[PDB]
Amino acid sequence: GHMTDRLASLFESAVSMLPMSEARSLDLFTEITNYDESACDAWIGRIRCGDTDRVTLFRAWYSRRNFGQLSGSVQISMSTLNARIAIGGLYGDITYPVTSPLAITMGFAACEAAQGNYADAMEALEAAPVAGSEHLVAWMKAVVYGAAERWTDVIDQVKSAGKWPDKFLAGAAGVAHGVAAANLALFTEAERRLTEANDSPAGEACARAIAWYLAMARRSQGNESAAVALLEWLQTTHPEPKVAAALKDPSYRLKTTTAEQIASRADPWDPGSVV
Ligand SMILES: [Sm+3]
Repeated sequence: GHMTDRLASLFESAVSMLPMSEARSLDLFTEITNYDESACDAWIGRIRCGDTDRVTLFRAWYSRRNFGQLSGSVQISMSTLNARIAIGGLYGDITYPVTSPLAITMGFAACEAAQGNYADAMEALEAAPVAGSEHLVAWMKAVVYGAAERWTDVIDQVKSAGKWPDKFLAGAAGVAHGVAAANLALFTEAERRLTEANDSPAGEACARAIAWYLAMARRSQGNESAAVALLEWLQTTHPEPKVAAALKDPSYRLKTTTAEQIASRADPWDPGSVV
């Protein structure tokens, strides 16, 4: 009624304000969600303004049946907001544009995986058909399983990646396959897959995991000068405390597991529970 008109006009203003001031747009999108917690489009607006609080992504997901309703009442396509969400998990820095509820699903699953809410992540992934986007769900499962160190389940999800349309995501999948191999002490396989994935369109987005796991594979095989060369490259290009630490200490090694060990977990989601 009166409130509908008010929220419409706040949304329209928020979108117009985006090139001028994300801070002011945020105030307006937040004013909408304060009055209507179900206003999916305004939760997405908040994400666009740099609000990636886990609750904001949860709310966008929870209100997903309202996607398009508020923006639609002022004739704005949600694609015009140019909101993006994180979907790379541990493998790389990969974002995806929020142009449909699929994006929200993927973002929510990645965020839940990061928080350790794996069943909730999986349940969101399986809540609806994916309608020509099977590879995207497989990718997100690889993210969720990887977060829980379920390396054999990662491989199950990405082993088919040669047949994916999206060559970027097929490349990312090769990184996941290589990381999973390394964590299972399949170091030669890890080196082949990570080297190939490095040539793909995902090589840059996944540069950190690619170099780290190559270095760890080389070190565990005994090839210390290769490991050091990769870690020196990392400290130059993507410096990090654990890279500095690994470069200074040759006993710094990847702790690996096996299919049998993963299967013996009292709780498959908990790498600490190996019986
Ligand atoms: Sm999170």
